[PDB]
Amino acid sequence: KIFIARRSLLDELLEVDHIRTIYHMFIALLILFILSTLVVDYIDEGRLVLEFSLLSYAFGKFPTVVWTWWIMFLSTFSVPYFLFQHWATGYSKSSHPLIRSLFHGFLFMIFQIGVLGFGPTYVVLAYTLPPASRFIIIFEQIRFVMKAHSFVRENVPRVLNSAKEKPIPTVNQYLYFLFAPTLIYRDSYPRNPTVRWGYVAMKFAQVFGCFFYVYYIFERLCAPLFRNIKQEPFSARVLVLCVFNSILPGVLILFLTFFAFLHCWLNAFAEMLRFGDRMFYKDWWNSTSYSNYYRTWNVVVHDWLYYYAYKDFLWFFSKRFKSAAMLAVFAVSAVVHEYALAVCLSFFYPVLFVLFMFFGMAFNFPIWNVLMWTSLFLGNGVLLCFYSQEWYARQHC
Amino acid sequence: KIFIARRSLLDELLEVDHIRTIYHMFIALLILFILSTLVVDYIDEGRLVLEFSLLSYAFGKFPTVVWTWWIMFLSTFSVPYFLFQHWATGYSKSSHPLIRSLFHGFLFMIFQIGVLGFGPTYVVLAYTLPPASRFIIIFEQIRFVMKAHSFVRENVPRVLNSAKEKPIPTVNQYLYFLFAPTLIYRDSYPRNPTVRWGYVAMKFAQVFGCFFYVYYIFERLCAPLFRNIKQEPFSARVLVLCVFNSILPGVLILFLTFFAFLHCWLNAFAEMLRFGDRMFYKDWWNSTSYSNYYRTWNVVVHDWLYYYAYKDFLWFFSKRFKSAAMLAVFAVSAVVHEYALAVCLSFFYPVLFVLFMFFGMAFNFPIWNVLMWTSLFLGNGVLLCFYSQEWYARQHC
Ligand SMILES: CC(C)CCC[C@@H](C)[C@H]1CC[C@H]2[C@@H]3CC=C4C[C@@H](O)CC[C@]4(C)[C@H]3CC[C@]12C
Ligand SMILES: CC(C)CCC[C@@H](C)[C@H]1CC[C@H]2[C@@H]3CC=C4C[C@@H](O)CC[C@]4(C)[C@H]3CC[C@]12C
Repeated sequence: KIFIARRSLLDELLEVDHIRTIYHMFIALLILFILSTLVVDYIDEGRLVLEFSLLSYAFGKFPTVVWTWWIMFLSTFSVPYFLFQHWATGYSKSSHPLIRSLFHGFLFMIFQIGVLGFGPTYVVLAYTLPPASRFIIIFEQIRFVMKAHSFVRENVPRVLNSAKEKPIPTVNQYLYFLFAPTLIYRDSYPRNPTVRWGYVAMKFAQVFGCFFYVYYIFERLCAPLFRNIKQEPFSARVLVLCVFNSILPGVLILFLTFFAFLHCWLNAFAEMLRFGDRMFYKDWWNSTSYSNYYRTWNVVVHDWLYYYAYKDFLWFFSKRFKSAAMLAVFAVSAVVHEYALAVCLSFFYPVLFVLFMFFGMAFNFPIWNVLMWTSLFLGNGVLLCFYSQEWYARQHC
Repeated sequence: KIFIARRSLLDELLEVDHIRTIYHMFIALLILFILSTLVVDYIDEGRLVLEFSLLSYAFGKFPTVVWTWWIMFLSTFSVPYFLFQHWATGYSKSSHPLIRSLFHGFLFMIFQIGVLGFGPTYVVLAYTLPPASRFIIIFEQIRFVMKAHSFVRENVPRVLNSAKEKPIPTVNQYLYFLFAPTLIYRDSYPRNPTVRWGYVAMKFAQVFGCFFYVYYIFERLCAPLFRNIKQEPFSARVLVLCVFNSILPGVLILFLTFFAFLHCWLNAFAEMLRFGDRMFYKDWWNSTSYSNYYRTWNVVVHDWLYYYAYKDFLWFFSKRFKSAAMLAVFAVSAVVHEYALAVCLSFFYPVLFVLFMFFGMAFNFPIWNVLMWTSLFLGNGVLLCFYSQEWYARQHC
């Protein structure tokens, strides 16, 4: 993939004053959120505003988290790099490389499935991190395993081709790359001129605001709907009204966390690292088809999945139909998302998996844009509703 | 005022696909509304979907309404026109016109305050129209009295100047004008080429959809929040949570009824009447100042108010400061809106009046755009909350 230096689409679309007043509408809704919250706290407690309880809960064992992420960063920075450095020369010199290459590949596969497959899982399941603090490092586990597989899969064909012709990376560029936003070792060879401290300052400020806005969304919209509403009727009417009323919190979480994470989080970590030289999403809100919607949401994970998984999984399978391969990579993406949600939530019941399959096989056989939006609203509503329902159901009993 | 033939701003802004997908997002939310409504009705009644109860309630005495509007149309079409026709020639010929002009002006003032000031009020308060059916014809009363005053105030200076120089309208152009969307007798002298039947068809279809969308908004968002939630705590927490949770129904009603009424209602009655040769709103969502917001929302009523009331009420008062005149015309607009809401709701407690004065005198002494949006959200929330609270409180006891 070619990395052309165009910015994020929202960063150039947000200067139009209608979208600018959409943004101001959101932050004025945030002002009303904090005002209602402070007023309710001041009328309930009488005084002592600004408690920040649930962020002290969900970010509890933060020293453990930073130590785990530090040893994880050191592991993913040293062990794959040193393993590949040790493998390259021996592959060049040894008499039989067909066995040694398989042996070091087995070493790397027992690392990325042993170290990055148990360590971030064992720390979580043993030291029992709170859900957000376990989610952050299982997301770091996913990011690290994907990035290490990308590193090795871009370096092994390079060494093999240069040895059939008869190119090891440097420590500095890998050290920088595992901090870069992208997920392909092609890397940030196109870079930016200067770190604009005010620009990254306002981007991190927007990250701050969007995170606290998610906090208040869970405080005012997902606390009344989902905290111990258990005068159990087991009614399908109550369930359909939950999946209806939890569309606004669901779709606000969707909009604002897409914005927050992609746009401002990794644009801050783009212009702080001088690699804002790629787009991270096209307009997914404008998709004539659902297959057209797949290619243009979270295009980093899509780039990784499509390129590596799809290309290798069809070139090695040699299937007659590529639609089967597309469904296979969508199934592996569904199981990856389900595993992430299962380890950060500690839950079965993958409504994401069966809902994904249903909305995929139901669209297979501008009115379709309206159907995409109603499917997206109903699916986001049912996803947030059922996952929050399970989470507050085990927290109930 | 000059009427230049530019279209509505939203009709040319809605072709951008981000705003187009905002529109499709709204109509997909409408699809989800009708789906949830039909599913709830089918799980509650077992069968027999598509009842349309509250539209049979609020549009109850529709034959009475159409007869009242027919006699109102005939009155406003004949009596002011014939009165002015009888006055013009006698003003031209009589020896003393200073007494006869005052006499016929008294006739017109006892018509527009006697006929259009009691008839639409007496029919409502005697035959007891349902709230929507009384609202439609008190809005027609306001529209007719404003339009008749505009007609007479554009014709009396014309006749006076032509008689000091020593121009009666035609029946056809007045007959057409009291159907036109605008509220100034300057009229639709600039007109449109052709009635596009498909265009007015889709505009009336959008009127249909927006009205039923308002219906469902009251069915799913203003029915749970406001129908007999009377386990009275009299709590300020419950009141602040009502004024918070009733922002989404309030602001959706605001957006969609602005859209519906102005844009599609009077654009259908523009292109059906071949006078779509004026704008009816600029971007009010983009207002650096609140005084800047006053000039650009519902610019028809603003044109009437500002031009006639402001100009005449300052030229006859000869005040030293025009800010006092602006506050006076804002006070008369506030009392007009309060009277409209009081006759269509049958209620005192003008939270609109005191809230208008508070938000006016609190802004008098892009962050201000955020303050405008938070003020607009909180004010729309408190307005809908308190008016619906009173309406369902007298319906309670
Ligand atoms: C059939 C029914 C449901 C369709 C209703 C469409 C209405 C609600 C949509 C269509 C066009 C939309 C407007 C288009 C432009 C803007 C400017 C933007 O800066 C703020 C939102 C705002 C003001 C939109 C508000 C909602 C809107 C009026
Ligand atoms: C500090 C926090 C509260 C600011 C949050 C801003 C977020 C929620 C705003 C700012 C920019 C906005 C996006 C800008 C562009 C579009 C395209 C439009 O067709 C649909 C809405 C959508 C997708 C907006 C969704 C909401 C959005 C992402």
